[PDB]
Amino acid sequence: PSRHRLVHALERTADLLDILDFKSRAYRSAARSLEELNFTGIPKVGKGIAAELSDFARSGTFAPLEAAAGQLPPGLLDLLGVRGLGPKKIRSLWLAGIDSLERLREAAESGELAGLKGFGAKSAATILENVVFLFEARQRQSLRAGLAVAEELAGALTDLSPAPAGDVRRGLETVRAAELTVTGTPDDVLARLPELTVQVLSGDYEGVPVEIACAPAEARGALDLLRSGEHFAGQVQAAAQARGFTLTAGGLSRGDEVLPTPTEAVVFHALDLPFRPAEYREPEHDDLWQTLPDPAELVTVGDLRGMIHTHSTWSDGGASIREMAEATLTLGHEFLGTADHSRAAYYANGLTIERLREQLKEIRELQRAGLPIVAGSEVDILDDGSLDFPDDVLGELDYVVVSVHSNFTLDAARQTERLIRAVSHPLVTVLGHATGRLLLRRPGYALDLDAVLGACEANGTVVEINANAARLDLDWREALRWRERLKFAINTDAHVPGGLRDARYGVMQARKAGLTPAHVVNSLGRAEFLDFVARQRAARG
Ligand SMILES: [Hg+2]
Ligand SMILES: [Zn+2]
Ligand SMILES: [Zn+2]
Ligand SMILES: [Zn+2]
Ligand SMILES: [Zn+2]
Repeated sequence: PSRHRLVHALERTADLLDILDFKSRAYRSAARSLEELNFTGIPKVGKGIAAELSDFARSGTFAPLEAAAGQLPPGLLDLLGVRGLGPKKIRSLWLAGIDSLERLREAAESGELAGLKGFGAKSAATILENVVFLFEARQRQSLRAGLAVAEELAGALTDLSPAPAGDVRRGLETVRAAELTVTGTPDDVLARLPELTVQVLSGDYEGVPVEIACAPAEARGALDLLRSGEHFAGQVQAAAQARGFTLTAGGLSRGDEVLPTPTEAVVFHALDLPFRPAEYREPEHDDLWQTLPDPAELVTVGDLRGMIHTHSTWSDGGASIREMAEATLTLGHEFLGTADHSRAAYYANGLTIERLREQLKEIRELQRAGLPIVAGSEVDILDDGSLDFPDDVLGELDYVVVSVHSNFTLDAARQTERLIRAVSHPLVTVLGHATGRLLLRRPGYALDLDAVLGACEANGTVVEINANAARLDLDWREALRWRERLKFAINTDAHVPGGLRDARYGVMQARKAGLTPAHVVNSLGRAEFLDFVARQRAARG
């Protein structure tokens, strides 16, 4: 209600638009007018600002900020929660390739943060402190933070033969702790990591909970099975007892017998069991996993020739198209897929039709210069199911991604009809992050996924497995159920060059679903890709 509160929301919207001038200025000026006032009458508050305020008074929720929550990248929404980061700093972090809490934490660690204009050693440590607060708040950590921390601590435990364990090892979209496995004694570990406390050892590394379990070389194999873990651990112990063995972190035994257990494989042999890959040790796999491909057949980051659905400076990215293309090449991939937002995504600097035409001219130039690029767009799905760009405009593109970035509160039946309509379009090639979920922030919108996926199958539209650690959507559980009926795309949705290294998280999800390079369009070379979508479009109408 407070009028001073309205001024703040108006002032926070201009700051958000500043991050990525005809409404940033419009919102900033409307804030300065509401200042000196002891909405339809107020100065400088056009039809726009007036209407939303009344709704803010009513609803108790400022519309423009809700729109932005749905349009902005997950990592940016995070940085906006780091106490002490102003608009100008968040913008310079973005342009510097720092796009997430985890990546910010690493930048602080390495001196990279301090090396930026406006940051020094001191502010870089204050920011690291403030990021530690965000992490300790969360009950569970993102796969990115947990995996990064486990990888870093392994670095200090090199001669103890470190290995990721538990949740990070099998790619849980969300993670209880940075879990590591190690051979040696709690003193060996305590000598390289004095911080920890012996309970296994546990502790807290920069807000991220840590657990390190150790064992003698001869028990390591059993320790690795048990720390996989919880659901599977119970399974494998049940299996052991049912056969006269006792499985413990201390090793595999049989009455008097103590069988040497150096490797997981050895334990399976001893119980006369088929080896069960860590990728398949979730509950949902219990009755399915022997139907799925051998790990050596599953997709890998190296199988991703085409890196599609990426963002640039044209939209709400932090790098030019050239920097991104160069980046995908030095990471070992073949070509880059452009895909900036459209018109409707206002708070994400979406492209008007005219600006899109300008982007296409630039892409043609980069191609002349020998850069492997395919031009696309992430077209917003309007609330009725129609697309943000006209058909003739969509026709200029090499490929089209469709996505929801607005109206997350439509009823289930309206939302389902909306997405079925969009994935049924003749020109659509990929459905972006189907569910709109953001791990640790907001659940996805209410819809009937099976109906929507069915519509994808019927139109041969490929469904995206968004590799961004805050999305990991389509969920691997739904991909597992539909692996026979859909083609998938493992897309990073990179808003920054380093974002292309997220592919590794999408791949971990794809492998649990049992996907091979043949299930994933990204495995096609550039020319193979361009006629896949030509065939895809020919197969309809
Ligand atoms: Hg130990
Ligand atoms: Zn974006
Ligand atoms: Zn044509
Ligand atoms: Zn998107
Ligand atoms: Zn996107």
